[PDB]
Amino acid sequence: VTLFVALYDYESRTETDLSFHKGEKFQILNSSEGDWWEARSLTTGETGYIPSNYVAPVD
Ligand code: NA
Ligand code: NA
Ligand code: NA
Ligand code: NA
Repeated sequence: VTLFVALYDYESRTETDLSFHKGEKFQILNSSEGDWWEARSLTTGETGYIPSNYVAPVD
C-alpha cells in the first residue's frame, strides 16, 4: 500500500511527531521502529512520526 489516510485529527506534542487533520494522505517512510511511523503527508508536504492507530491503508 502506498498511501494511508488519517482517521482523525492529531495534534503533535513535539517536533518529532507530525500534526495532521482527518483525511490527509501519507506515504510511509519507515514503519520498522514500532507503531509510530515516520510519514510524509501528500496533503501538506510535511513529515514526522504519526501514530499508526490514527491511519488506515488506502486500498
Ligand atoms: Na510536531
Ligand atoms: Na501537518
Ligand atoms: Na511497525
Ligand atoms: Na491503523
